[PDB]
Amino acid sequence: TGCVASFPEGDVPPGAVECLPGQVIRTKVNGEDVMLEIDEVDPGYQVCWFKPDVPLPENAEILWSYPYEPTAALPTGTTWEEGQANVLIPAEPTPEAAVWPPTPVT
Amino acid sequence: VPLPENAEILWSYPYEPTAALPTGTTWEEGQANVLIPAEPTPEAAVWPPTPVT
Repeated sequence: TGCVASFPEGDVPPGAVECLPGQVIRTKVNGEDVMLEIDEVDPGYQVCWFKPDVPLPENAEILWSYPYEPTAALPTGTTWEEGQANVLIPAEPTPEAAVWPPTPVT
Repeated sequence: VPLPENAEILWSYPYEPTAALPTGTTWEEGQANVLIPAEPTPEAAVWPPTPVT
């Protein structure tokens, strides 16, 4: 529920749950149950989970948000659109197949 | 809380979690019949004037 937002460093809004580097977050992203581990938040900035009860501060950027579904038993989670989050799949370049040298025969 | 079937919402509130001073409701014309008391002011009590010929 709520939203996760990036805002400049300093005083934390009362009610917001800080999400520091090393923080693990169980969520649902595009129907996929996932764990998000925070790694290398940028300097001069910090990230916090803002429940709907908590007002956001100024100069905040909502990285991702959740819908209002209080009656729902199985929540839907989020929907990271193209451009909202840059997910990188590892390239995994299959190197050249190791070939044994054939000896020549005249 | 999910509502049951065959339920009629008499009045509802908006979603305002960040709000400190809530707005409450807005009973539209036809949503609620409020009756003001009529308070019919009866006839002013007049004292009988006696006649004088």
